Amino acid sequence: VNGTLMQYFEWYTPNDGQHWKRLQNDAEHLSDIGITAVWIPPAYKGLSQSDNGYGPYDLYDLGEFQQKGTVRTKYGTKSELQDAIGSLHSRNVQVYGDVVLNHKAGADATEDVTAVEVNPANRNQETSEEYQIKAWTDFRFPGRGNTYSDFKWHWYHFDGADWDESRKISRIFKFRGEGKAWDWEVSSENGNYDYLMYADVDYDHPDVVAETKKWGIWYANELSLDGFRIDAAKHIKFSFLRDWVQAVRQATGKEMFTVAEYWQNNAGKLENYLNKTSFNQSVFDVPLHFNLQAASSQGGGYDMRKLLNGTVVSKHPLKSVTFVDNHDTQPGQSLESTVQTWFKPLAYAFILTRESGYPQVFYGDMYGTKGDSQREIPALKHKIEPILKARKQYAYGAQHDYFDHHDIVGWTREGDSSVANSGLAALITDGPGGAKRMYVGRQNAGETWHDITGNRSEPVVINSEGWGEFHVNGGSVSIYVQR
Ligand SMILES: [Ca+2]
Ligand SMILES: [Ca+2]
Ligand SMILES: [Ca+2]
Ligand SMILES: [Ca+2]
Ligand code: NA
Repeated sequence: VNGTLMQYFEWYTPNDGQHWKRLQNDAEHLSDIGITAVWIPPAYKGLSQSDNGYGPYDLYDLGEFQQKGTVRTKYGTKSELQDAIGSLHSRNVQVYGDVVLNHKAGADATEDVTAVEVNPANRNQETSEEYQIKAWTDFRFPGRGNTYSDFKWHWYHFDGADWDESRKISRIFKFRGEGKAWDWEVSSENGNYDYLMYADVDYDHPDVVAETKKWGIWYANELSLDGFRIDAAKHIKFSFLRDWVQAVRQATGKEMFTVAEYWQNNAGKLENYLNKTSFNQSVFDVPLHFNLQAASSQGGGYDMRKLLNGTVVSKHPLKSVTFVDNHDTQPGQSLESTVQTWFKPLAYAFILTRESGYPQVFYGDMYGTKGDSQREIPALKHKIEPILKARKQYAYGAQHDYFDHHDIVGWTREGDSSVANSGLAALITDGPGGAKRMYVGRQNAGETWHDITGNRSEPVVINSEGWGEFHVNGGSVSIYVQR
């Protein structure tokens, strides 16, 4: 069967402590619509109860120790999460855990440290003389004590920070110490983009490397994870991420599928990451997200023949995870760049019914976003589900592309003899509607095909040669399959 990933959270999921129970209760539904793997949000204790998990405090607290005034994380307790994972697994759905390793937040106390300021546009340049600051670098885990791991963190396990408690000023501070320097290789944006926020972990320190590997193995075994999603990958030493993945694979004996979030709209820099990690993990196709967004915002003016230009999926199809929107690009967020609603079904048709890439459905698109703007994403589950059924049951076999018009483009799938009644013909348009003659295979000659989306009510008959004339409404999508 075709695999399909689901990101199971949005930025505004409520802080009610019931997200793991929600996942548990949705397992049958997700397995029925064709989801084969779920990516869950960071499951460890953040700097406060309401943090989404991207300001992690203790990676070994999955919601069972009293720290930061709460036992549970925003999402629920550890046993609720283990029950949700058991429910997905008994329905043959895999679970990928979010991995947040670039920084630590919420230290228990400050320490005195010698530091220098660096230029924010070129972090290789020191712009001050050294002086003393008070940084939030002492991590002692008072509610956990030594359970699972007796490692304690100090200033010398980090490369820098962004706050001095002494003078109350925010700058990019590089710490002075034995062999201290920003890590390499990382993105060369801003000269060296090792530093992002909070306390930056030093992946040049050998005890840090060894402890983080040990934690990885622990995490995968404690939750029976099947894979990982790597946060902020362009800010972490590449050869460490390559080796960390390999050590978890070695120790568990599992495939451990892994996809890294390398956020940059540039195929060439994404290819460099693949090469530097030996092709041992996939990346999200950031350039394809931007092309889909562009088409959605030009009111019919985009040249649809160019949708695949500059994307990772056209170059390295087996190492790309395709997506429409996520918690970074939804309304009101940092990297806001939402695909407009009218084009969203066309974009899901594009990523779910084509043969290359591993596609991700976003929770925020299925169920709606609960942010406070006036342009939240509405619940589109009734428009997306017919497209998921087309992926599950009909998108198999040889593909033929028709990227030959500036508005109306399409593709077909001939079907596979081992998947009964498989085969489809898809058309999308960013402008007025119309028709296109396309080939679906001579083995489907004489059949009645119909639009599974319901956008068009008239069926189409495949001629004796295996060709059919398919239609599509203005600014819409049609997917024809065997009636
Ligand atoms: Ca370093
Ligand atoms: Ca870093
Ligand atoms: Ca157009
Ligand atoms: Ca057929
Ligand atoms: Na670092």
